[PDB]
Amino acid sequence: GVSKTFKDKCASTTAKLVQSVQLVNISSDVNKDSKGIYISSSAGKTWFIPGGQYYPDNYLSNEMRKIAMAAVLSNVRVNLCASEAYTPNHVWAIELAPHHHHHH
Amino acid sequence: GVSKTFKDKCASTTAKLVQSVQLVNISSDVNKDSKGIYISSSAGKTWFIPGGQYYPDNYLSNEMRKIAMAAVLSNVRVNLCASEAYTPNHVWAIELAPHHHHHH
Amino acid sequence: GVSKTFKDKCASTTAKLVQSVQLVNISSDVNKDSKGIYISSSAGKTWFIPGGQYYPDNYLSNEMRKIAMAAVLSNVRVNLCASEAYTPNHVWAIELAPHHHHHH
Amino acid sequence: GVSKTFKDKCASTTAKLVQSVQLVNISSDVNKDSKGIYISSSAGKTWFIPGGQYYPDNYLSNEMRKIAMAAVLSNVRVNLCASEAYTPNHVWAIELAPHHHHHH
Amino acid sequence: GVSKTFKDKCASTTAKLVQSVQLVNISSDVNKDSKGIYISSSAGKTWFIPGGQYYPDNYLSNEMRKIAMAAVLSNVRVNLCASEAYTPNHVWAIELAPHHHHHH
Ligand code: NA
Ligand code: NA
Ligand code: NA
Ligand code: NA
Ligand code: NA
Ligand code: NA
Ligand code: NA
Repeated sequence: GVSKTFKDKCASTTAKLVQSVQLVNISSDVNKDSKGIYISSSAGKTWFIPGGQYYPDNYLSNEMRKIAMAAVLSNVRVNLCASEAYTPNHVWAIELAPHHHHHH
Repeated sequence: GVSKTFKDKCASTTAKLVQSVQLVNISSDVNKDSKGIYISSSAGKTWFIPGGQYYPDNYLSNEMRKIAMAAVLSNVRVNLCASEAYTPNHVWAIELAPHHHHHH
Repeated sequence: GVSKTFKDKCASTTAKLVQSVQLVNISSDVNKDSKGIYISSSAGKTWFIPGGQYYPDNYLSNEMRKIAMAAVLSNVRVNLCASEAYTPNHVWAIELAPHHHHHH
Repeated sequence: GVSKTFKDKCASTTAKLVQSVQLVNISSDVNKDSKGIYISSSAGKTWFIPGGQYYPDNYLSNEMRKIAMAAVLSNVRVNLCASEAYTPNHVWAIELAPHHHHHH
Repeated sequence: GVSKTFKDKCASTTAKLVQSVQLVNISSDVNKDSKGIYISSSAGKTWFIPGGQYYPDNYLSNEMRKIAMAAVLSNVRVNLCASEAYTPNHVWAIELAPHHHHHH
């Protein structure tokens, strides 16, 4: 599910929260004017994951990519904080969100 | 389980030992004023994992993130050494702690 | 499957889209005259994955290698954007494309 | 099992060979006076894995940590070359040693 | 299996092709005079994987280590291009070679 901390951080930004997304594609592109990391949902929505050249965005963007990659490979849900101001929309946070059953 | 060495190292500091935590969320955030790595337990407690720009904190923080990520993805327990001087609490050490059966 | 965004990006380049490729070999070569990363399909086609020394090609090429590697290890499909202007053909984008069942 | 080359390399040093260790904990610690990577066996023995700032110890220590981490996550045996000049003992080599059956 | 391109590249060098090797040990060593990455087969043969300090050998040697590690951990075959001018033999290329059934 979604952590309260993740919801609170997305509420402090213009980016929109997207809950319980199943990612089915991750791509890396080095073509001259289309460079970057793209992810797509089961519903056919695409996002761009921005990179980072300087501390701390360098390690943080690398962790965003690791999470997106594991979600596609392991078929595990994520929550996103995404800016609609771009095409495709830009991921500014990602949360790995394995679905756990609570039987009580 | 928890290693004696992990308990001894947390006992050498003002940070508190937290044993047998199941992590269910890991997040990476590059939003302007919420940047960082966050983890949440099955109980709804959140910690922040500090980064490292300089040797040795750079590789050590990278190993803390790898441990936290594998714990969420594989549903494996961790032990934490966490400072309560922060909100959220800061992880200063993490131990991967797969539950092993001993039948004797 | 293939994302619309991946097809749109390949349509913006001289590179050709190859859909639903099963990779069965990945290699790393440090021989003087054959240096680089090679991938081969079940059909016996080979591509070269270019490296990157400078941001952003450094992280993007690293993610292309991670995707190709996971595809071979997990026997999971990819989509490629490949330039025929080279021997072997050069990968300029790769998309991890696990086959999902839709029963509706 | 243990490779001949691993035993020969440990025999070339003051460090002691430890065969068929099951690791059950790995930890990364960024506390002021306990910084480092620690690993613990099923028997309750602990070692320290030294870091490396400069080529080649930087990549070699990184591979030592990857091996120890995989061993704990996958419950796979290692062999160690450890210096007893330190408490805890310092790992100067580690070998991933998955147990294979030979029925002949 | 072995890709035609991998055989053709090894045939253009002094190094010898070794097909369908099962690796059962990978080691990382930081001892003064034994430093490096070693891999050993089920047959008891050992190779050394050379490191790389400068682009492109730095990323290519890192991918050779990733391939060898996955082969040991997942019990998956590799093909090697190895120089017999060294003892142990030096790997100049490695190909991940998961065994596929072809029922036709
Ligand atoms: Na918001
Ligand atoms: Na948009
Ligand atoms: Na303490
Ligand atoms: Na095209
Ligand atoms: Na071509
Ligand atoms: Na010795
Ligand atoms: Na040859």
